[PDB]
Amino acid sequence: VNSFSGYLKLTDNVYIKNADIVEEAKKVKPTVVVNAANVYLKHGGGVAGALNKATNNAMQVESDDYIATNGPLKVGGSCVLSGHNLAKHCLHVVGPNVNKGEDIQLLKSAYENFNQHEVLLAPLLSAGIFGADPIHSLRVCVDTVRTNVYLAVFDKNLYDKLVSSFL
Ligand SMILES: O=C1Cc2ccccc2N1
Repeated sequence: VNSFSGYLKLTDNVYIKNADIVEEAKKVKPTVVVNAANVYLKHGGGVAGALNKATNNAMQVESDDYIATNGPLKVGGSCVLSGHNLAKHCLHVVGPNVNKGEDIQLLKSAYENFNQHEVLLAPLLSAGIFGADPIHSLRVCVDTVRTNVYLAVFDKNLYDKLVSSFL
C-alpha cells in the first residue's frame, strides 16, 4: 500500500491523475519525483521551472554544482539529486525535445531510467514544451516502465483525452 490517492489505474503498474506535480509532490513527499530535465539541468520552464520554483531555486543551485563537476547529461539519460522540500530524491530525466529536433526513439531510453526506482511520481516525458505527442509518451511509458509509476497530468483537457484514448 502507498500514499498516492485519486489515481485511475491504467495497467498493473501505471496510474494517472489530473494534478499539478508540484502540489502532488508537496502532499505525498514521494521517495522519487521525476523532473522533465534538459541536459544542462537549466530548470527554466515547464515542469522543471515549476519544480525548481517550488524549491526556492535550491534545485537549480544543486544542479549547477552537478553540471560544473560532471558535465551535461545525455538525451535519454538521468541523474539522481536531492528532492529538496518535494521528495526524498529527484530523478532528473532528459526526454528528447522535438522543438530542438531530437530523435523520438530516445523516449524509450528516457523511460528506462524509471526502472531503477520501485515507485515514482512523474510527468509524461517529452510532453508539454518538449513538443512530443503526450498520447505517444503515455504508450511508451506503459510499454517501457515496469516499476510503479504515478503520472501527474497538469491539463484537465489532456488528462481526459489520455484516458479516453488509452488502449
Ligand atoms: O495544456 C496542454 C498543453 C498541451 C500541449 C500538447 C498537447 C496537449 C496539451 N494540453
